[PDB]
Amino acid sequence: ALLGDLATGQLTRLCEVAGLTEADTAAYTGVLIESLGTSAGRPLSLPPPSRTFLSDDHTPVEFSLAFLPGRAPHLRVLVEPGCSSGDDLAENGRAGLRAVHTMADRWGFSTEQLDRLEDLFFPSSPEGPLALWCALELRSGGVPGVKVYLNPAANGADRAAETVREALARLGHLQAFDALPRADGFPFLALDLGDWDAPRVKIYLKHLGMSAADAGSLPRMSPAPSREQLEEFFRTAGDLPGRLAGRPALTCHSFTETATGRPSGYTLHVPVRDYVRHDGEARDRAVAVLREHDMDSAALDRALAAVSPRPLSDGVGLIAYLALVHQRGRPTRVTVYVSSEAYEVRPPRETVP
Repeated sequence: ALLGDLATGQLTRLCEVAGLTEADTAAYTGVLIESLGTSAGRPLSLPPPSRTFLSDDHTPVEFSLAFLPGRAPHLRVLVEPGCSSGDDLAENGRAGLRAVHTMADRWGFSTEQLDRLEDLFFPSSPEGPLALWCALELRSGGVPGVKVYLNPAANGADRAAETVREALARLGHLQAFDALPRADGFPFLALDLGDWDAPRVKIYLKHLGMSAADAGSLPRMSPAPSREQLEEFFRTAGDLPGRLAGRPALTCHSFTETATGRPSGYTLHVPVRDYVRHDGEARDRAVAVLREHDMDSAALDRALAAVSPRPLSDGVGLIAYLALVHQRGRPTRVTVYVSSEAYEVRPPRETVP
Protein backbone atom coordinates (compact mmCIF):
# COMPACT_ATOMS: atom_id res chain seq x y z
CA ALA A 1 0.00 0.00 0.00
CA LEU A 2 3.07 2.22 0.37
CA LEU A 3 5.13 3.40 -2.59
CA GLY A 4 8.36 1.91 -1.28
CA ASP A 5 6.74 -1.45 -0.54
CA LEU A 6 5.30 -1.82 -4.04
CA ALA A 7 8.63 -0.82 -5.58
CA THR A 8 10.53 -3.14 -3.21
CA GLY A 9 8.25 -6.03 -4.15
CA GLN A 10 8.67 -5.36 -7.86
CA LEU A 11 12.45 -5.12 -7.48
CA THR A 12 12.58 -8.32 -5.42
CA ARG A 13 10.71 -10.32 -8.06
CA LEU A 14 12.89 -8.82 -10.81
CA CYS A 15 16.07 -9.65 -8.89
CA GLU A 16 14.86 -13.25 -9.02
CA VAL A 17 14.64 -13.04 -12.81
CA ALA A 18 18.12 -11.51 -12.91
CA GLY A 19 19.44 -14.40 -10.81
CA LEU A 20 20.77 -12.26 -7.96
CA THR A 21 21.40 -13.78 -4.56
CA GLU A 22 19.04 -13.12 -1.66
CA ALA A 23 21.83 -11.10 -0.04
CA ASP A 24 22.27 -8.80 -3.05
CA THR A 25 18.50 -8.45 -3.42
CA ALA A 26 18.13 -7.33 0.20
CA ALA A 27 21.00 -4.86 -0.23
CA TYR A 28 19.51 -3.31 -3.37
CA THR A 29 15.97 -3.10 -1.99
CA GLY A 30 17.53 -1.05 0.80
CA VAL A 31 19.34 1.18 -1.69
CA LEU A 32 16.07 1.73 -3.56
CA ILE A 33 14.28 2.76 -0.36
CA GLU A 34 17.07 5.15 0.60
CA SER A 35 16.96 6.68 -2.89
CA LEU A 36 13.24 7.46 -2.54
CA GLY A 37 13.71 9.37 0.72
CA THR A 38 10.52 10.09 2.63
CA SER A 39 8.45 9.22 -0.46
CA ALA A 40 9.14 5.53 0.25
CA GLY A 41 6.66 5.73 3.14
CA ARG A 42 4.02 7.43 1.02
CA PRO A 43 0.58 5.77 0.72
CA LEU A 44 -0.30 4.90 -2.86
CA SER A 45 -3.78 6.29 -2.17
CA LEU A 46 -2.20 9.76 -2.24
CA PRO A 47 -1.02 11.49 -5.43
CA PRO A 48 2.52 10.96 -6.71
CA PRO A 49 5.13 12.98 -4.81
CA SER A 50 6.16 14.75 -8.01
CA ARG A 51 4.83 15.22 -11.53
CA THR A 52 7.98 13.54 -12.75
CA PHE A 53 8.66 12.89 -16.43
CA LEU A 54 10.44 9.66 -15.40
CA SER A 55 7.28 7.65 -16.14
CA ASP A 56 3.89 8.41 -17.66
CA ASP A 57 2.02 7.96 -14.36
CA HIS A 58 4.70 9.85 -12.40
CA THR A 59 5.96 6.89 -10.42
CA PRO A 60 9.51 7.98 -9.49
CA VAL A 61 10.78 4.48 -10.35
CA GLU A 62 11.35 2.63 -13.62
CA PHE A 63 13.00 -0.74 -14.25
CA SER A 64 14.96 -1.95 -17.22
CA LEU A 65 16.51 -5.24 -18.29
CA ALA A 66 19.58 -5.39 -20.53
CA PHE A 67 19.72 -8.61 -22.55
CA LEU A 68 22.80 -10.37 -23.92
CA PRO A 69 22.83 -13.75 -25.70
CA GLY A 70 23.32 -16.71 -23.39
CA ARG A 71 22.96 -14.64 -20.23
CA ALA A 72 20.46 -13.67 -17.61
CA PRO A 73 19.37 -10.04 -18.17
CA HIS A 74 21.13 -7.29 -16.27
CA LEU A 75 18.71 -5.47 -13.97
CA ARG A 76 18.72 -1.70 -13.56
CA VAL A 77 16.43 0.68 -11.69
CA LEU A 78 15.95 4.39 -12.44
CA VAL A 79 14.78 6.71 -9.66
CA GLU A 80 14.20 10.42 -9.06
CA PRO A 81 15.89 10.74 -5.64
CA GLY A 82 14.60 14.25 -4.98
CA CYS A 83 10.98 13.35 -5.71
CA SER A 84 9.96 14.10 -2.12
CA SER A 85 10.73 17.77 -2.82
CA GLY A 86 7.94 17.71 -5.40
CA ASP A 87 7.91 19.93 -8.46
CA ASP A 88 10.21 22.52 -6.87
CA LEU A 89 12.98 21.79 -9.37
CA ALA A 90 15.70 23.63 -7.43
CA GLU A 91 15.04 21.63 -4.26
CA ASN A 92 14.38 18.44 -6.23
CA GLY A 93 17.83 18.75 -7.80
CA ARG A 94 19.60 19.54 -4.53
CA ALA A 95 18.03 16.49 -2.90
CA GLY A 96 18.98 14.30 -5.86
CA LEU A 97 22.61 15.44 -5.74
CA ARG A 98 22.72 14.72 -2.00
CA ALA A 99 21.59 11.14 -2.61
CA VAL A 100 24.20 10.59 -5.34
CA HIS A 101 26.99 11.99 -3.17
CA THR A 102 25.84 9.71 -0.34
CA MET A 103 26.19 6.73 -2.69
CA ALA A 104 29.59 7.97 -3.86
CA ASP A 105 30.91 8.31 -0.31
CA ARG A 106 29.54 4.87 0.59
CA TRP A 107 31.02 2.99 -2.36
CA GLY A 108 34.16 5.10 -2.74
CA PHE A 109 33.89 6.45 -6.27
CA SER A 110 34.56 9.84 -7.79
CA THR A 111 32.05 12.59 -8.54
CA GLU A 112 34.68 14.73 -10.27
CA GLN A 113 32.95 14.75 -13.66
CA LEU A 114 29.61 15.52 -12.00
CA ASP A 115 30.93 18.27 -9.73
CA ARG A 116 32.62 19.75 -12.81
CA LEU A 117 29.17 20.14 -14.41
CA GLU A 118 27.03 21.06 -11.40
CA ASP A 119 26.70 24.80 -12.01
CA LEU A 120 25.66 24.18 -15.63
CA PHE A 121 22.83 21.82 -14.72
CA PHE A 122 21.60 23.19 -11.36
CA PRO A 123 21.03 26.94 -11.73
CA SER A 124 19.17 28.96 -9.13
CA SER A 125 15.83 28.90 -11.01
CA PRO A 126 15.97 25.75 -13.16
CA GLU A 127 13.51 24.86 -15.90
CA GLY A 128 12.02 21.42 -16.41
CA PRO A 129 11.32 18.71 -17.29
CA LEU A 130 13.77 17.16 -14.79
CA ALA A 131 16.57 18.05 -12.40
CA LEU A 132 18.31 14.75 -11.62
CA TRP A 133 17.54 11.08 -12.06
CA CYS A 134 19.81 8.23 -10.99
CA ALA A 135 19.97 4.70 -12.38
CA LEU A 136 21.52 1.83 -10.44
CA GLU A 137 23.02 -1.16 -12.25
CA LEU A 138 22.23 -4.02 -9.87
CA ARG A 139 25.44 -6.02 -10.17
CA SER A 140 26.29 -9.18 -8.29
CA GLY A 141 28.31 -8.24 -5.22
CA GLY A 142 25.98 -5.52 -3.96
CA VAL A 143 28.09 -2.60 -5.23
CA PRO A 144 26.04 -1.09 -8.09
CA GLY A 145 27.01 0.86 -11.12
CA VAL A 146 25.64 4.39 -10.86
CA LYS A 147 24.39 6.56 -13.73
CA VAL A 148 23.21 10.17 -13.37
CA TYR A 149 20.82 11.91 -15.78
CA LEU A 150 20.85 15.71 -16.10
CA ASN A 151 18.69 18.23 -17.96
CA PRO A 152 20.34 20.17 -20.83
CA ALA A 153 17.33 22.52 -20.74
CA ALA A 154 17.96 23.48 -17.11
CA ASN A 155 18.86 26.99 -18.34
CA GLY A 156 15.96 27.15 -20.81
CA ALA A 157 15.16 24.96 -23.80
CA ASP A 158 16.66 27.55 -26.17
CA ARG A 159 20.00 27.11 -24.35
CA ALA A 160 20.05 23.30 -24.35
CA ALA A 161 22.53 22.99 -27.22
CA GLU A 162 24.72 25.65 -25.59
CA THR A 163 24.63 23.74 -22.31
CA VAL A 164 25.54 20.40 -23.93
CA ARG A 165 28.45 21.96 -25.82
CA GLU A 166 29.82 23.59 -22.66
CA ALA A 167 29.42 20.34 -20.71
CA LEU A 168 31.35 18.35 -23.32
CA ALA A 169 34.08 21.00 -23.43
CA ARG A 170 34.47 20.93 -19.64
CA LEU A 171 34.80 17.13 -19.75
CA GLY A 172 37.61 17.32 -22.32
CA HIS A 173 35.48 16.16 -25.27
CA LEU A 174 36.26 19.15 -27.46
CA GLN A 175 35.13 17.52 -30.73
CA ALA A 176 32.14 15.55 -29.42
CA PHE A 177 29.40 18.13 -30.02
CA ASP A 178 30.21 18.67 -33.70
CA ALA A 179 30.39 14.88 -34.14
CA LEU A 180 26.75 14.46 -33.09
CA PRO A 181 24.09 14.16 -35.79
CA ARG A 182 21.47 16.86 -36.04
CA ALA A 183 18.45 16.58 -33.77
CA ASP A 184 15.19 18.20 -32.72
CA GLY A 185 16.21 18.40 -29.06
CA PHE A 186 18.63 17.36 -26.32
CA PRO A 187 16.49 15.63 -23.68
CA PHE A 188 19.28 14.26 -21.44
CA LEU A 189 22.96 14.21 -20.60
CA ALA A 190 24.10 11.21 -18.57
CA LEU A 191 27.30 10.21 -16.77
CA ASP A 192 28.66 6.86 -15.61
CA LEU A 193 29.80 6.89 -11.97
CA GLY A 194 31.48 4.15 -9.99
CA ASP A 195 33.51 1.26 -11.32
CA TRP A 196 33.35 1.27 -15.12
CA ASP A 197 36.04 0.05 -17.51
CA ALA A 198 35.21 2.90 -19.91
CA PRO A 199 32.81 5.34 -18.25
CA ARG A 200 30.65 7.20 -20.76
CA VAL A 201 29.33 10.68 -21.16
CA LYS A 202 26.06 10.07 -22.98
CA ILE A 203 24.20 12.61 -25.12
CA TYR A 204 20.55 11.88 -25.85
CA LEU A 205 18.94 13.37 -28.96
CA LYS A 206 15.25 13.67 -29.88
CA HIS A 207 14.19 13.00 -33.48
CA LEU A 208 10.73 13.87 -34.79
CA GLY A 209 9.43 11.74 -37.64
CA MET A 210 12.33 9.28 -37.87
CA SER A 211 12.15 6.57 -40.54
CA ALA A 212 13.69 3.11 -40.44
CA ALA A 213 16.43 4.30 -42.81
CA ASP A 214 17.12 7.28 -40.54
CA ALA A 215 17.51 4.87 -37.63
CA GLY A 216 20.37 3.12 -39.43
CA SER A 217 22.04 6.34 -40.62
CA LEU A 218 22.12 8.30 -37.33
CA PRO A 219 25.06 6.39 -35.76
CA ARG A 220 28.34 8.28 -35.56
CA MET A 221 30.43 5.60 -33.84
CA SER A 222 33.16 3.43 -35.31
CA PRO A 223 32.60 0.68 -36.29
CA ALA A 224 29.26 1.55 -37.87
CA PRO A 225 26.39 -0.60 -36.56
CA SER A 226 24.61 -2.77 -39.11
CA ARG A 227 22.13 -0.54 -40.92
CA GLU A 228 19.96 -3.55 -41.78
CA GLN A 229 19.72 -4.62 -38.13
CA LEU A 230 18.79 -1.09 -37.05
CA GLU A 231 16.13 -0.78 -39.75
CA GLU A 232 14.65 -4.17 -38.83
CA PHE A 233 14.65 -3.28 -35.13
CA PHE A 234 12.94 0.05 -35.87
CA ARG A 235 10.30 -1.62 -38.05
CA THR A 236 9.60 -4.33 -35.47
CA ALA A 237 9.38 -1.92 -32.54
CA GLY A 238 7.14 0.49 -34.47
CA ASP A 239 5.27 -2.09 -36.57
CA LEU A 240 6.06 -0.44 -39.90
CA PRO A 241 6.30 -1.89 -43.46
CA GLY A 242 6.21 5.03 -42.33
CA ARG A 243 7.64 7.33 -39.67
CA LEU A 244 7.35 7.32 -35.91
CA ALA A 245 4.83 10.12 -35.87
CA GLY A 246 3.84 10.44 -32.21
CA ARG A 247 6.26 10.00 -29.32
CA PRO A 248 9.68 10.57 -30.95
CA ALA A 249 12.46 8.05 -31.06
CA LEU A 250 15.66 9.00 -29.27
CA THR A 251 19.29 8.29 -30.05
CA CYS A 252 22.03 8.16 -27.45
CA HIS A 253 25.66 8.82 -28.36
CA SER A 254 28.28 7.69 -25.85
CA PHE A 255 31.77 9.16 -25.58
CA THR A 256 34.38 7.16 -23.67
CA GLU A 257 37.62 8.67 -25.02
CA THR A 258 38.86 11.94 -26.47
CA ALA A 259 41.21 10.74 -29.23
CA THR A 260 38.78 9.95 -32.05
CA GLY A 261 36.52 12.94 -31.55
CA ARG A 262 33.54 10.69 -32.30
CA PRO A 263 31.31 8.53 -30.11
CA SER A 264 32.10 4.94 -29.16
CA GLY A 265 28.44 3.96 -28.77
CA TYR A 266 25.01 4.35 -30.34
CA THR A 267 21.65 3.37 -28.86
CA LEU A 268 18.29 3.70 -30.59
CA HIS A 269 15.34 4.15 -28.19
CA VAL A 270 11.84 3.49 -29.56
CA PRO A 271 8.83 4.59 -27.30
CA VAL A 272 6.84 1.48 -28.17
CA ARG A 273 4.12 2.39 -25.65
CA ASP A 274 2.73 5.02 -28.05
CA TYR A 275 2.64 2.69 -31.06
CA VAL A 276 0.61 -0.23 -29.69
CA ARG A 277 -3.00 -0.77 -28.72
CA HIS A 278 -1.92 -2.45 -25.47
CA ASP A 279 0.99 -4.25 -23.84
CA GLY A 280 0.12 -7.59 -25.43
CA GLU A 281 1.35 -6.03 -28.67
CA ALA A 282 4.34 -4.34 -27.03
CA ARG A 283 5.36 -7.69 -25.51
CA ASP A 284 5.04 -9.39 -28.91
CA ARG A 285 7.36 -6.82 -30.48
CA ALA A 286 9.82 -7.04 -27.57
CA VAL A 287 10.19 -10.83 -27.73
CA ALA A 288 10.54 -10.64 -31.52
CA VAL A 289 13.48 -8.25 -31.17
CA LEU A 290 15.01 -10.35 -28.40
CA ARG A 291 14.69 -13.54 -30.44
CA GLU A 292 16.16 -11.83 -33.52
CA HIS A 293 19.28 -11.05 -31.46
CA ASP A 294 19.53 -14.53 -29.86
CA MET A 295 18.39 -13.37 -26.41
CA ASP A 296 16.19 -15.22 -23.94
CA SER A 297 12.69 -13.82 -24.42
CA ALA A 298 11.27 -16.12 -21.72
CA ALA A 299 13.08 -14.06 -19.09
CA LEU A 300 11.25 -10.98 -20.37
CA ASP A 301 7.89 -12.72 -19.99
CA ARG A 302 8.84 -13.54 -16.39
CA ALA A 303 9.98 -9.95 -15.80
CA LEU A 304 6.66 -8.49 -16.95
CA ALA A 305 4.72 -10.75 -14.59
CA ALA A 306 7.20 -9.85 -11.85
CA VAL A 307 6.35 -6.16 -12.20
CA SER A 308 2.58 -6.49 -12.68
CA PRO A 309 -0.08 -9.21 -12.31
CA ARG A 310 -2.49 -7.52 -14.72
CA PRO A 311 -3.30 -8.95 -18.16
CA LEU A 312 -1.09 -7.28 -20.74
CA SER A 313 -4.00 -6.34 -23.02
CA ASP A 314 -5.88 -4.54 -20.23
CA GLY A 315 -3.60 -1.50 -20.50
CA VAL A 316 -0.76 0.21 -22.33
CA GLY A 317 2.58 1.53 -21.11
CA LEU A 318 4.00 -1.36 -19.08
CA ILE A 319 6.72 -1.63 -21.72
CA ALA A 320 7.74 2.01 -22.09
CA TYR A 321 10.68 1.75 -24.50
CA LEU A 322 12.70 -0.76 -26.49
CA ALA A 323 16.35 -0.01 -27.21
CA LEU A 324 19.05 -1.51 -29.41
CA VAL A 325 22.50 -0.84 -27.97
CA HIS A 326 25.83 -0.71 -29.82
CA GLN A 327 29.12 -0.02 -28.04
CA ARG A 328 32.58 -0.37 -29.55
CA GLY A 329 34.06 -3.81 -28.96
CA ARG A 330 31.03 -4.97 -26.95
CA PRO A 331 28.29 -7.41 -27.98
CA THR A 332 25.01 -6.02 -29.23
CA ARG A 333 22.49 -5.54 -26.44
CA VAL A 334 18.71 -5.08 -26.24
CA THR A 335 17.17 -3.13 -23.36
CA VAL A 336 13.51 -3.29 -22.35
CA TYR A 337 12.24 -0.52 -20.08
CA VAL A 338 9.40 -1.67 -17.81
CA SER A 339 7.10 0.66 -15.89
CA SER A 340 6.13 0.37 -12.23
CA GLU A 341 2.51 1.50 -12.84
CA ALA A 342 2.23 2.40 -9.15
CA TYR A 343 -0.32 5.16 -9.78
CA GLU A 344 -2.25 4.38 -12.97
CA VAL A 345 -2.61 1.89 -15.80
CA ARG A 346 -3.32 3.68 -19.06
CA PRO A 347 -6.35 2.34 -20.94
CA PRO A 348 -5.93 0.25 -24.09
CA ARG A 349 -6.26 2.05 -27.40
CA GLU A 350 -8.63 0.79 -30.07
CA THR A 351 -6.43 2.06 -32.90
CA VAL A 352 -2.98 3.55 -33.33
CA PRO A 353 -3.11 6.40 -35.91
